[PDB]
Amino acid sequence: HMAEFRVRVSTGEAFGAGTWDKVSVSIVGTRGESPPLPLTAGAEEDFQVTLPEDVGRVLLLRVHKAAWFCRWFQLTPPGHLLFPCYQWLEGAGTLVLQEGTAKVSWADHHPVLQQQRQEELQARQEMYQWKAYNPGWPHCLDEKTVEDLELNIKYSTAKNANFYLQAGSAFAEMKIKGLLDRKGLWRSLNEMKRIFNFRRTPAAEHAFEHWQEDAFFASQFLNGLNPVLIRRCHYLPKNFPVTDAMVASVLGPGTSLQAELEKGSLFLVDHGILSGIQTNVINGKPQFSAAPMTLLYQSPGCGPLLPLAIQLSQTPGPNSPIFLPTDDKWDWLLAKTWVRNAEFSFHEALTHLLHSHLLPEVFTLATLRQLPHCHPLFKLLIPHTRYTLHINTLARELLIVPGQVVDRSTGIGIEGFSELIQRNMKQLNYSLLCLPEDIRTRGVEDIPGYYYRDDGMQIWGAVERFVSEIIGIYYPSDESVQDDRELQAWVREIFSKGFLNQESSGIPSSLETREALVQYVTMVIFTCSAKHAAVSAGQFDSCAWMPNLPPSMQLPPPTSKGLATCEGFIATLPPVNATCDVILALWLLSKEPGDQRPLGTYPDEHFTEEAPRRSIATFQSRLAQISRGIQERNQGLVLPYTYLDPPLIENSVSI
Amino acid sequence: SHMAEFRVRVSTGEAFGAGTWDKVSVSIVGTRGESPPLPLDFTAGAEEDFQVTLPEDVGRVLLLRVHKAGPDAWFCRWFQLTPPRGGHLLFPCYQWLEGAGTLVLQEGTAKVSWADHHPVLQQQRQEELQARQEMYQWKAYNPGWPHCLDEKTVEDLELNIKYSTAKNANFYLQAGSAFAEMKIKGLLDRKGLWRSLNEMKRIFNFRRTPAAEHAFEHWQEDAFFASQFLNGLNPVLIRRCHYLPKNFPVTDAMVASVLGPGTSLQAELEKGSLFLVDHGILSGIQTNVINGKPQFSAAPMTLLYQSPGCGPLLPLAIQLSQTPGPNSPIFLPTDDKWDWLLAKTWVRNAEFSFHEALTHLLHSHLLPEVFTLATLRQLPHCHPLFKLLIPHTRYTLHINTLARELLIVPGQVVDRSTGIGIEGFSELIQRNMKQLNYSLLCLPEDIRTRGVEDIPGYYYRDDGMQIWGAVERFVSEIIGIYYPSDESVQDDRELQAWVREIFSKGFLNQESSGIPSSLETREALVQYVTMVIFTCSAKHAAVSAGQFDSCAWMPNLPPSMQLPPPTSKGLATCEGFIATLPPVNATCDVILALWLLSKEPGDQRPLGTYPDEHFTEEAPRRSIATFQSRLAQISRGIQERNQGLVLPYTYLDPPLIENSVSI
Ligand SMILES: Cc1ccc(CSc2ncn(-c3ccccc3)n2)cc1
Ligand SMILES: Cc1ccc(CSc2ncn(-c3ccccc3)n2)cc1
Ligand SMILES: [Mn+2]
Ligand SMILES: [Mn+2]
Repeated sequence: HMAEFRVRVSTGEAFGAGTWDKVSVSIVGTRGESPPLPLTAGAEEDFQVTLPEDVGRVLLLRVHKAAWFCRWFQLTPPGHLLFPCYQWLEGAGTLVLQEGTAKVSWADHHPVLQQQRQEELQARQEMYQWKAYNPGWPHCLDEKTVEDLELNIKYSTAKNANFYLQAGSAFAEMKIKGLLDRKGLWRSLNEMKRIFNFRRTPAAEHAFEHWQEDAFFASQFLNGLNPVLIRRCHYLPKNFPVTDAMVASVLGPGTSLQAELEKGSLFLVDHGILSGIQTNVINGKPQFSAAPMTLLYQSPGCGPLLPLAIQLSQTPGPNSPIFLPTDDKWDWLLAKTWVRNAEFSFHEALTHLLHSHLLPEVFTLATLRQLPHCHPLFKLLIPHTRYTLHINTLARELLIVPGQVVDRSTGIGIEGFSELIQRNMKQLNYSLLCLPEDIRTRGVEDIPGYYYRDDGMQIWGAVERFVSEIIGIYYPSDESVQDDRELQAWVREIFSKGFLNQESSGIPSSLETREALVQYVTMVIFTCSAKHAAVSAGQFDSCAWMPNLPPSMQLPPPTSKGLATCEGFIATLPPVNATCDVILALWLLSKEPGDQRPLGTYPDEHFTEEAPRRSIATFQSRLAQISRGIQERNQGLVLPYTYLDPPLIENSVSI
Repeated sequence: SHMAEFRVRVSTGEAFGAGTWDKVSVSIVGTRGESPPLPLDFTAGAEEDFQVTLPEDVGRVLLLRVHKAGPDAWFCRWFQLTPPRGGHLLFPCYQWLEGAGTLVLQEGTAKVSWADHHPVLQQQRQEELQARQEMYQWKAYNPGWPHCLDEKTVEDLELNIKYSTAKNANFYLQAGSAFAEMKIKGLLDRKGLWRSLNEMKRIFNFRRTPAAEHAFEHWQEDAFFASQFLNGLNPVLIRRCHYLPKNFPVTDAMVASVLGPGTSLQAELEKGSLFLVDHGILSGIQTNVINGKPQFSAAPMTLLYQSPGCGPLLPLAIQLSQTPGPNSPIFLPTDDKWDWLLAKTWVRNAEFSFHEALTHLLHSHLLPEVFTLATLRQLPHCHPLFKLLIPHTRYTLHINTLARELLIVPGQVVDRSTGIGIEGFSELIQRNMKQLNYSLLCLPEDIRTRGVEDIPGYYYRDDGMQIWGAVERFVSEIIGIYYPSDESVQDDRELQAWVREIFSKGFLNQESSGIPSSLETREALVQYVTMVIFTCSAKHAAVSAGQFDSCAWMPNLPPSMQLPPPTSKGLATCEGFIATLPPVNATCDVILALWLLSKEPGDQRPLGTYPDEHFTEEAPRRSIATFQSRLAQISRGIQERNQGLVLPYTYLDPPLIENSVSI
């Protein structure tokens, strides 16, 4: 009853993907199990093997080891069966692999495969465990050091070398110039240009030149570091008491303020969440924050969005002036940079960290814990989780720990960041995580020049259509979705570990329809790729000119108008060493250091079936069409929005 | 009316930023009074002549006043005043002119206080000396420690003693990359034991030298463990044994294996073939707590035997405690591999504490800083001793304030990653101050005191005595130029004051030190200045160059131990070897620090290289050129000797020895 197969093995092209250890392979069939059979990087050599007995239909492929990065196996019966791996093998350890054809739990009921799914999941759950990092926070990976991470989720040796090779020179450049050891104020606004001797960019250059333009201050809520906040005002908030006399200049004697509310041209940026937030100490001095509201007016006939009024405090009264554009330059300019400072604290804590990094990590951890290697959802999602656990543990290990940059140079400090995350978690909402629902809800479907909306809506449509073709392949009905016990346990873990079982969040705790499943997968894949890129790519473009994005403030918000001066303004801005401490951090975290794979590109061919590959080719094609329409729209913009060009978007959160 | 026409040539340092757009002018002061400040109506590296006439006749020039106008920093190197109908006057400077002030320069001709009795030149010294005293002051950093510069931050230092911009660039680029690479990896945050001895080879992925590799390949060898006491990082401890110490009892039976039946152990004491390495100063020292785990240290004693006919130096016995007894086993090369190995790693651990606090820190950083701070305060710019010593102090004050600011503060490598910790370092220095003596600072007496003059394979001694001889013959030539007699030395009040401050602020007026508080002979001054020079250059280099080479393999130089030394034989295991070893984050933090401390980060000027022309007269210049060629001859013998050595000794190669302690 002897049997023989041809074994093809493909090792990784990465540094040290090959070993010198011996490798055996067992073959599990429908009849029985085969005895262990003994067999550099980028190698694609074949092997010969003779089963002492035929095990019938091929069910599992076990690969014992005597690290080694395997890509895929290929066995040949007396026909071809691909066993995609794309994992690491360290020391002695066996790896069980099902065939590449994606399989839901109900798809194959033979007992050897069901028992294998659970075993792998029982292992992944002991391998990747949750921890309560902080009260009110999403749960995270329960590891302390990147030295505690497995090779499969660890940062690539090449990519790591890129990151610590750049941070060394970038830190070395700034410390040599004394900028990291000046604990006092900037000599002048003129001296803040020295930052451009460190790193330069046409976006940063544009930010410095148009810094004082109300149209540039008002367009950054649409196309800047944090464009999610802007929402249309149905009414003027009671907290913000603006009058016609305040805006008669910008609006002119033609229209009224209510008359603009009814047209839908009045908009609002509300940083109220920073109200009463705990502040940090920098160089022994107290650091302050505002809780600003800014009124914005959209000009008639596709004109510029213009600000109308700024109230730094969330409490109305005589000691919280409503600064206007018509006010003295230093009063109006000061009010604007208090908002820009409000944007910084809000963006880095919530928009970037809470939504872009913590939520993507919850998606990743639940994917490894609940979806086995052969599940279609795993193959679809796993490339959008790459490196996300490494970059987070790296963040809890290097960024928000006492004595680090958040503690050293932020006006909110680690305390403030945690409180904002705890506060913002309780208002989290499914709509704001679904781009089309978010922009319908905020009432910003109609405002012009909103390139983050235009591009996202484009990218959201492509992913949703890709996801649907994939869900349509493997899920024939709603009943098939409801019966996927692994899928349901995946959404539940996310709802509890990530969203803390909050009902007001509206995040589904279960998926009952294919449409709901498509929507849910799109949101995950989107926030792991396009969403992070749109809030991360322009960090240095926004802070390089420090007044554009101040990380801290050293004087309380002004209680009266007619008091700000050049000297007081500079006095209020952060110190030098803290200015550069953040700028250096934001520069390192604005681009992928190395080994970057663009949205839609899946070199790890987990999908081996013809139907999924056809869907990937179509997805990739559509993304190219979007990238060309963006390049066409940017041809005529003084400042082109490039944060959502698919080619410059990363598959997962790795930076 | 008398009109004076002078040709004024000025050289600007080519250091970046050394040029200035400030309007600089000069004023000449001579026997016939001072002149009106005359402006020169300057880029880095450029030399430029100027022509400006004095309103009156100034007589024979005495001083040159350099004036700068009103925030830039200009580095002047030298002025040159050429009067009409010939003549030359060279005013060496080599200082950063910062802000808006004036420098008072004397002619290059070196002057002892008694050399010129002119009243304006005498007043120039006192005013200069007074400014140096207000500028550089003393402070008691810690009881029992040497006094040091009273500056808190490196950002408070003056540019003249600050690190060179080019140097700051090289060092910070290297320190940035190194620290960033280890921090990003998570090596500085990984608490817990090493997985194995193989995982410790990961260090060589971070950095690697042929010396460090040799320490790994031969780590377990007895001949290599012993040879490190002669040619290693801490080569100043081994001494001859007149008798075996009573506290550490070794019997013929114990060592009969190595010595063989041909000779008794008392016969080897008479033959001078027995040596001892005593780490007793660690006994009862305070330990540190690393990652919440109590750390340990020993106070071992190593008995070493010198094989005849230029045979390898091999260890006879290691006692890990100063108190002998049942719980102080005397380990022998016949014990189990984990026992003998574990014993030797404790000695390696003892070697680390002793070297970094006493050898490298106290002896090669704190005393150099004393010598530096005394010549700044007591020897004026025109003094011959100033000219001779000033290059051997370059950057010492910056690096030492950097140390107290970045190295010995709580939450630094000594605090977090050292088994002894800050307290144990201060305790060691406080203890070692009492044993300090003149004989251990002068290499000839040192090697003779320890009786290590005849031991073979002792490259630190061979090269040291060569370098000491060249520095003394060179020091003797400069001293012979400017002091004609012994009363010349006694008459030099600035000199006697200089030596007086060192004995007080540096040795704490300890009579046991044997350090001169006065200098009566010019033979004694030659010996004193030679000692000062050597300590600043060759001493530090020898103990500094091989820091990473010795600690790359963590077992070879582990910085802390996590278990007490064993009280019994036969209880050692591979598993217990790793358990006792220091944690990973403690390991990589020390290796990162030693890597950055082992070499000069650019801006290197070797022993004998004096780019700044302080000595203008021909006589001192001929001694320098002679001293430089004698050094090159020494360097050539070392290359010839190293040609036939597997592990060459390179730490005392003059070309590789810095003029001053700057790393
Ligand atoms: C002032 C300031 C600076 C930084 C941030 C970071 S937000 C984020 N997300 C991931 N990060 C990371 C990954 C890897 C290593 C370090 C950090 N950082 C917010 C605010
Ligand atoms: C582990 C250890 C213990 C003690 C010593 C004393 S030597 C010294 N002197 C100045 N150092 C320095 C200054 C600034 C930044 C780094 C180092 N290091 C060295 C190494
Ligand atoms: Mn990011
Ligand atoms: Mn040193």
